[PDB]
Amino acid sequence: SLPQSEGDTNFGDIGVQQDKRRGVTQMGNTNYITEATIMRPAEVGYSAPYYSFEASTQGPFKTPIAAGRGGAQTDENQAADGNPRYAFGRQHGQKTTTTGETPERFTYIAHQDTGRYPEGDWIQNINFNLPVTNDNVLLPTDPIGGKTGINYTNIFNTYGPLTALNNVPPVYPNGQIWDKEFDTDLKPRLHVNAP
Amino acid sequence: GVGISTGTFNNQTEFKFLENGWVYITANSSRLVHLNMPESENYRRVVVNNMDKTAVNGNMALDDIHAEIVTPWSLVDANAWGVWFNPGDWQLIVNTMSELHLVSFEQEIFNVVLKTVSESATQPPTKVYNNDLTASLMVALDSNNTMPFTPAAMRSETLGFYPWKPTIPTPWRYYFQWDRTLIPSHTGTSGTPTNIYHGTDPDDVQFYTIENSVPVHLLRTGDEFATGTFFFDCKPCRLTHTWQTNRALGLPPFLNSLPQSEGDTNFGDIGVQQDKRRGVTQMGNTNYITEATIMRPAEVGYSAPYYSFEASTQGPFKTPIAAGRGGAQTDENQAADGNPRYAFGRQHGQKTTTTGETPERFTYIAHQDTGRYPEGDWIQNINFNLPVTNDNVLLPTDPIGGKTGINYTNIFNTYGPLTALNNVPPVYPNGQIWDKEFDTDLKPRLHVNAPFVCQNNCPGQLFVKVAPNLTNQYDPDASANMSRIVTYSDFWWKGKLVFKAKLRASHTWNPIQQMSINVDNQFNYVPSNIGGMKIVYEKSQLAPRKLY
Amino acid sequence: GVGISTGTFNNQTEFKFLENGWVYITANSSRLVHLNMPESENYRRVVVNNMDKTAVNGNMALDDIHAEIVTPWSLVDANAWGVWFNPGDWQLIVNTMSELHLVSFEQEIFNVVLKTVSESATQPPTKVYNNDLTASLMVALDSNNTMPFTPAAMRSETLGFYPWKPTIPTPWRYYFQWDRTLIPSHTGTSGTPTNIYHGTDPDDVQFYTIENSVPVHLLRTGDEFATGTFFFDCKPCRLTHTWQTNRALGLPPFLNSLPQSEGDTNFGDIGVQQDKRRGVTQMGNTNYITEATIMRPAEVGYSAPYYSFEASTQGPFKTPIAAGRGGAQTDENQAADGNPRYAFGRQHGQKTTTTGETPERFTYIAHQDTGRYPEGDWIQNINFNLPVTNDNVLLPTDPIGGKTGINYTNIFNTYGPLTALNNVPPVYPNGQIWDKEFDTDLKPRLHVNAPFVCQNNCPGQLFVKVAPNLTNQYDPDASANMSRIVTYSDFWWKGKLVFKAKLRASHTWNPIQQMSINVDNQFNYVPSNIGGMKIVYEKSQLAPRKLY
Amino acid sequence: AKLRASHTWNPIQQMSINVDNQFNYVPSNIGGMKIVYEKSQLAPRKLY
Amino acid sequence: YYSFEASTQGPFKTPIAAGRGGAQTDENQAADGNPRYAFGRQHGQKTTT
Amino acid sequence: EFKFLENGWVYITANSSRLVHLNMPESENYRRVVVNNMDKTAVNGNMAL
Ligand SMILES: [Ca+2]
Ligand SMILES: [Ca+2]
Ligand SMILES: [Ca+2]
Repeated sequence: SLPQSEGDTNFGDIGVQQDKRRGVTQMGNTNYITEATIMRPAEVGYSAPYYSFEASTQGPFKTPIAAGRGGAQTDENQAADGNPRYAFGRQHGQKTTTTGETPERFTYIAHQDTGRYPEGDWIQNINFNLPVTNDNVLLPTDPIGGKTGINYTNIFNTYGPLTALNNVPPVYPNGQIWDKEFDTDLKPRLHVNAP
Repeated sequence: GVGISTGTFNNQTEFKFLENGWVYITANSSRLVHLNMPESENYRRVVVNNMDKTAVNGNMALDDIHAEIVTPWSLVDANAWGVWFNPGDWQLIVNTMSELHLVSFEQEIFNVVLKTVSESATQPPTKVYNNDLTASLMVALDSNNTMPFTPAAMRSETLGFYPWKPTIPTPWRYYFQWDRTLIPSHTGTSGTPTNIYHGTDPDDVQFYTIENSVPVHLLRTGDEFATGTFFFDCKPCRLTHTWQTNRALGLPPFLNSLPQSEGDTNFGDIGVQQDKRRGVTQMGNTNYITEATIMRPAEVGYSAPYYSFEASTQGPFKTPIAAGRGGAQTDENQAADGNPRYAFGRQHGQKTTTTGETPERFTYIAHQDTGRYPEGDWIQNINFNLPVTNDNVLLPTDPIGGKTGINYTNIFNTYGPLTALNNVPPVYPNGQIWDKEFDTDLKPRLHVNAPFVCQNNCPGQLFVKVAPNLTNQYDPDASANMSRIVTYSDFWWKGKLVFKAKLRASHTWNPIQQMSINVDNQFNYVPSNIGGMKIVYEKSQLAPRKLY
Repeated sequence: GVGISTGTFNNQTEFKFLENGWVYITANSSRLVHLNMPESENYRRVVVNNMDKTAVNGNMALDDIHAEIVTPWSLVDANAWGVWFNPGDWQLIVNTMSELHLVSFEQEIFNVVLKTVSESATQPPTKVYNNDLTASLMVALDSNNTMPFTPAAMRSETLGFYPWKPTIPTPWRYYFQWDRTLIPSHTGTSGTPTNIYHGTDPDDVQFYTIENSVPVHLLRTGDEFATGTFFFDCKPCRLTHTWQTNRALGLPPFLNSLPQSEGDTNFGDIGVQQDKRRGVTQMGNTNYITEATIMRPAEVGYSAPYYSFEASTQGPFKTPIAAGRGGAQTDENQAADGNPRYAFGRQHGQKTTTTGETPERFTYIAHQDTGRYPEGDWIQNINFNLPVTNDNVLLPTDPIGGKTGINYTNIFNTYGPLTALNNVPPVYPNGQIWDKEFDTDLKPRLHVNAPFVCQNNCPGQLFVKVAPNLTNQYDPDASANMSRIVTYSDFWWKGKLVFKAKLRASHTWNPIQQMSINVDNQFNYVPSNIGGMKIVYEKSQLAPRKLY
Repeated sequence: AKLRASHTWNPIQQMSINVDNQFNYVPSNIGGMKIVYEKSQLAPRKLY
Repeated sequence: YYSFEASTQGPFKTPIAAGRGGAQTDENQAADGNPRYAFGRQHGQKTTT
Repeated sequence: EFKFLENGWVYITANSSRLVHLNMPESENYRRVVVNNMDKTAVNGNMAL
């Protein structure tokens, strides 16, 4: 069913009951073929725990994120995607005739959409059965560990054998250009500081 | 050239046995395709918005909104196993070969025909079909792959599966960028969540046209189009399955006590206190060497969150799983392993003499044991100390987030540097055969939709369309869409797909599993008294192989 | 040959990067053209006389009378930017290249088709279109340019601008000598001025016929017509703009006093009495060296009379202006600079789904500053003596001839041996590309309608027409026009236009202007949900360059 | 590096000076400079 | 850590590939998965035991 | 400098030169120094600092 009147408010329509469609799905116990349900080759981007500090022999440190920008800019969650922030001054970009020791800074937001919008996630019981019942859904709104400010998305990780992502983009003019590689037996697939 | 054929119909499968147990398999397939003129000659930018469904709290998963560009072209897709092999060939391959290689592909179009419909509006009124020997069929072959890749198998819109039944192509259309936000909720949820379609981001707009990017060929009745041969560059696909799980790797414990009476109820016995055994373990604070505790080289398979939907710039989507079948079939958890389900009909497997729009379907369960049985998992405090106390165990029975229906296994992930898994197995006949690879800097280790992923370039798509057949009165300056003579085309399609396989040999004293006809399935491979056919799905990797 | 194609549809734009930053741009464009038989098979000598409009004193400018010869032939014209490039290509050229060269051109006609209309006058009554495999399309290519040059872009009757929308040619007709007199007047004017059409002068009569001066080709369905390649001989066109006016040429005055506080409101100061400075001036009777007084090498741009109509043998006509845009856009005086205005529709840019006969239009404003701002001019007595006294200044505010609405700037002209100006810039997509040169002894230094003027010969025009399809009864001796079978033709047109351009490099610390899509224009480059298209005009010379 | 070519009917995103940013690429009357950050990957490409 | 997963033939421990992050006195050998070796007489244990 | 070669391949050469100013070291020896801002982290909830 196609639109007969100009205007992006005049929508088209698939025109076939969701449970009577044809196609492939990775949900063996239902007949619903939805745009959120139908099968896709693999997965673009991944979910990582945010504002996570891990510890080892010399103290705590933040857990790095390699992510694009999945989410309409106005909305985002720069923590979830790990956007870099740069502080500098006088000799590297800040207005030359400025005074005082307060640096200049900016948070770089990439164009590539390989990020995530946590508030959009959710997990549900395999019986499916919609509309889902409160007891069969874990929302980025339900508390974890009793804490009112902690999600599951907060410690969630969806990296796996089907994960596809892109390298980091150049950042003019404060970005580093090249970088030495770690001398470990197994190397990282990328670095977050230089392309 | 109106009066002579330009081709030969061929639907034979040839097996060429070479030296060293290597087989050359040539799959010829040809079909009669029927094509109607486009409803419109323009490209349309259309948005779908079923907010009525998702406006009901707890229906997030039924989200269908997206934007697409509707083109006046049709896609001729033959990427599905059923197009090339019949159940007879599949049995020969699956029971005999041990691995399969995808070599080359090529298609051709011949004996084109264009008729015109004359509406003898009178008496009944009648219709008349006449040949239009000057009309043209338009053919475009996107060899550089400029256009977006849209594999019809995904929506079961591939070429039919019967050499003697005419078929058709599918209208071509592709995705167009849009920005969408949908906040999750459940039945109890109060108020209205947030369900917004923001629109389109300028930096992501890509409007593609076949006219501007591909050379179009005009074929008349005496014309014919051929493609050269295309050689694939993919990894071989194995037709064998592994059965060992972490529990069956290595040297079993020596039994100091053996059974003296036949009967699988008369057990043997290791005969050594669990805390006085020798061997290696990765649990530094205990002396228990158990079959669940002893060390294994690495890990077969992994745990992933199930019925997990993640969100990004254009709405939510399910988190894919690449898993075998760990768990006695009767028990399983197809959600946990992500078994695929296929819905299709009449032209691709569903009983031909059926009626109604309800499709046919099945959930494919693999033979390889690389899956998980969640209800079997559990986590415990490092002090160990058995029997474990309720406060030192997290069971797939204890609730998370207060929710009574959510586990930890539900959001659990055990993928890491020690993870070993296998690729996806073929799925006859509804499966897709090959797939293009993502153009990202870091690629996936596999795809869940097809066994063969083109490392180089995949074969470009073939688009076909009926050129406009105008009447005496046409006016370029006319908002209201013009008039054309009703025209349609019929042409024969022919393709050749070549694989290369390797013959198997016996290695165990016992027989192996094999596909076979029998009293029960017998009638799923023959026509009915009315001529009704159907193509039941089969499995590809019967036949074990060691893992370690 | 009725059953096979004679061509390939191609509408790809190819960019071939050669050594030294030189690009080879090949523009392929092809279209489906629809053609109807002529209303008449004879040449008509027709006169147009709208004396009813000009009979009203003060309407001189609405004069439409002329004489033309109406021919039974049609003109296939493709001389307009929109025919060859889409907005995507134009952005690449305009943002990257620094100059453009016109190299060669060639066309072809293939897959000709001739149908016949059968009037099934009954019931509805119905119509029937049948192929007439023996009918012929007539093709004439005026290679020696015997015929008058009539560029269809002038009246927006060029080939359409969309690869997927069928198009049409325009009926051909040309001017025929006539003598006309029209005396100017205004509303107050008493009596009737003098509005006469004297007729035709014998020494200027030129009746042209295609049959007598060009070889005509007869094409049937299996036929095809091709042109050789034609190589242009024109000057290169620059894709850059100058911004310096006489006021920004040379060494600025040294400032003895500089600003000590940031802010463009904190000015610097030359610091030297205006009558005690050093430098050169062209005002022998004063010692004032001002920025408006100091000498400059020559003069950029010139002043011309505006809304000036001159008259000769066949009536009045506007006086052309070749000028840039001198004057902050908000202020301007588009009359003074002669900005062009373009009206067109549906087939050449106006929204495709629009209705009604009102065209779409725009006034092109160039980037180059070679224009004038009249209100800024003034003339003064040589004694100088400031502040100038009212009796020694003529302002664009003092009336001339007693008229309160007429200036001196209005009839002013400052063109001379020191005048420097630039050629006209491309205008996408409605602009004409090339133009034939006047065959006078002394040529113009430029044309205001196209950037490329053929110095040698331009490519001759291509005329097409449906040969007469007679019925059983035809009588040569019949005043009343005979009878023909209703016949029409449809054929594919294909052309290739090759340019040669040069890639730009950065030279200033700051970024330059560039064409870009954005939230606001985004939807002017994509189809609507109904399939409506439109092609918005763009500018060609963004990117400055020094003048001196 | 490798030069790009057009492939879609519509224009693509491009960096450009304008009334608003104009003065971030020029000195002040006092000679003050600054270097504002820019983005590098404007211009889409298909993923699949 | 101290995670047992299950499949077709019963539960099994989830392996860890890790060094020793943490001042030895403190550690969490479970978290890093340090291996433990038990043997005797013929492979290291005091021969006269 | 931008050098356009055949096949749309560009050779970009970036020359950069600067005047560098250098003062003598405060000390001619190597020092092994420890930084300890326990005053900040001694406040519960400031781990990240
Ligand atoms: Ca984006
Ligand atoms: Ca098994
Ligand atoms: Ca300017």
